[PDB]
Amino acid sequence: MKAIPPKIWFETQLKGSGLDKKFQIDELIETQSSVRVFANKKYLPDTETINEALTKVTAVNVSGDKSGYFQNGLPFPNEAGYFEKIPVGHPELLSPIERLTGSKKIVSSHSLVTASGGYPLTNPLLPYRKPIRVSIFSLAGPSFENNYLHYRLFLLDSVQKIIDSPLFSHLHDGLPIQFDEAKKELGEYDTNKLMARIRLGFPYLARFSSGGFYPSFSKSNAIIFLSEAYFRYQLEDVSLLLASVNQTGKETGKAALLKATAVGMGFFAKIDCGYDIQHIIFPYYLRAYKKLLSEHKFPWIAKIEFPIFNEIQQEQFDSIFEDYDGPTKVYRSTRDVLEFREEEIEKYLPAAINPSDAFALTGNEWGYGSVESMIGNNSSIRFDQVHHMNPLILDPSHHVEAQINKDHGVELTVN
Ligand SMILES: Nc1ncnc2c1ncn2[C@@H]1O[C@H](COP(=O)(O)OP(=O)(O)OC[C@H]2O[C@H](O)[C@H](O)[C@@H]2O)[C@@H](O)[C@H]1O
Repeated sequence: MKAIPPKIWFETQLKGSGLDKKFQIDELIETQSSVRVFANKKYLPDTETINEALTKVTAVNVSGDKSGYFQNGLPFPNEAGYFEKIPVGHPELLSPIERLTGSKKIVSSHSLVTASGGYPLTNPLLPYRKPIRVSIFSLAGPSFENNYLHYRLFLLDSVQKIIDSPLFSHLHDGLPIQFDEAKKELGEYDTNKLMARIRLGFPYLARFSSGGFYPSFSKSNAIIFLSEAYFRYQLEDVSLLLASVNQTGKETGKAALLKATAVGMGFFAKIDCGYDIQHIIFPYYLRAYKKLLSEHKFPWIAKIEFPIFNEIQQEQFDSIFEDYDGPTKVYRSTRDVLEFREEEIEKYLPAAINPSDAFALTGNEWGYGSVESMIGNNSSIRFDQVHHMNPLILDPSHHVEAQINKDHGVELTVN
């Protein structure tokens, strides 16, 4: 098996997919032109930092680095821990920490969309009579699929007994940092105002200092979830997103109908790939929207529709927003992220979150294996948001620097 050149490899998948044949050149000039990269200053300070996060990635990646392909087309090795051991400054690939910081960007494009649906298998693929254009905002939520990404920010266990993470210090300011000190501040109790133990149903989630999770009854090896750190992280992600979408609404003179996909609540929510913690983290994702929308004016966001299909999240959403009277209209649906009506497309900017991967090319899998891959097959995003096809994504002209204040207001600087 011979490594083929990355750009040629990509163009091959495009012809095998039939995506090369779905759009005309005149439109793709427009969609590719509309690409923007909203980067958080604190983590992506330079044009060099940004372009590295956009490019030093695998082509296809699932199961938290267990399976996939590099950009040259070759499969992932069989040595486990390979990607855990990628160092900062590797010639071609992001380290774990660079994957955490590289997550603090949003890549948008006003992309053509030819169908809605296709994932999951129960959600039928529906062609649009005429292709519409949706402003697709790619954001990589926290991943918990392995133990060396956002696990090391938000969980305390006796294997990595304390966090140890500069450049993310602010997330823990006031919060405990060591496991057994964390045990003792909680003492007799399971939750406090900054952290909580995890229970999927009735028993607790614990990790052997071997490595390996098991259901023990909150004894010495019960893991503790750093709730407040996670919420502070979400406020950064959601701040950036609302600002990005607002600024795009303004620049097009239309208010957005934003499809607020449940970023992070699917594959990324399964510790290892078995233990679903979605029911624990989703409230903080919603409260991030609640707090920011209550505290800031977004004249260019008409509505935010939350696609929510799970009974728990539906009741969680109704709880968290019962109280909410911010100006921006908020509501939940069971409508596919990419499905809009004609009336909605005429009145508003159609906007959607692409729940993406900070360590694979935009679109990721080429089947209908995820929300992103589904978007990857129903739109021009693989043309608009992949440097192999659209080098404008590496142009500093197309970058937007974002500063997030202590009030979480965001100042956007073109160049
Ligand atoms: N048709 C749909 N429309 C809108 N929302 C949906 C739909 N289907 C599911 N959801 C909701 O969207 C939520 C998350 O869907 P996921 O695809 O797992 O996104 P992630 O952020 O957890 O994982 C990102 C990784 O997975 C990809 O491979 C990336 O390349 C990354 O590798 C689901 O739980 C549903 O509630």
